[PDB]
Amino acid sequence: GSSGSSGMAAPLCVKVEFGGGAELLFDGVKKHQVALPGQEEPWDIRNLLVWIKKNLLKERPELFIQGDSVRPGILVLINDADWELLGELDYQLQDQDSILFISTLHGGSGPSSG
Repeated sequence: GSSGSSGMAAPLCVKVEFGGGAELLFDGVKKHQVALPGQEEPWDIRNLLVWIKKNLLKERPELFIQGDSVRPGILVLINDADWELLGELDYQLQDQDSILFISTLHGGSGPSSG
């Protein structure tokens, strides 16, 4: 089947930034340039995870995120706006969109010595 259809969306780019501690899980960097591929369907947070969990995320996911969704501690923010109000997984990233990922769970702190 040649010359079937034509119209493959183009690759979108998004600026991902992680607070303190999480950045380490990603080449230890404050800002990370992401470039998602192009397809018939727009890159939605749901999928985005799979990428940021593999492509970006260099360390074990179970540590940063668990599953297609962000851990119960990792708070994300799309364009300075809780992804909750927009769309935890319903949102569909288009382009020039900046995604923030902060970690407020891994805070090993208890019995002090010094």
